[PDB]
Amino acid sequence: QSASIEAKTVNSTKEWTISDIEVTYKPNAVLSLGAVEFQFPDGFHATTRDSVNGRTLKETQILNDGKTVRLPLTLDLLGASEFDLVMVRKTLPRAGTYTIKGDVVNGLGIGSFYAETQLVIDPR
Repeated sequence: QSASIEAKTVNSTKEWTISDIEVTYKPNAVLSLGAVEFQFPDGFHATTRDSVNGRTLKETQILNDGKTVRLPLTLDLLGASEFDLVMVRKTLPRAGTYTIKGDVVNGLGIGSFYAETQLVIDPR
């Protein structure tokens, strides 16, 4: 029923060290219209070097000072049961817990779709 999302810092876990961040959102339902959206709080920044499903992000999909990634459901995305976002060699922000969100926006407007998860950065 429920859309899920999951985040990990892959190379490391500590404030101010460098790591890839993998975030995977699955809508657990069929998609046709709208756009997939990841929402980050401050401390994270997407760029056109990051990727979703093997494609580097474009400037038009990055908003909100890098904190929001919005992907219109083009043919390449419609195939997919999941949306694997990768943030490449990011400096991790200060220790704490951080809520990272996924959803489908500009859809039919009828559906679960929201999802969210906590990513924890550890003390230095």
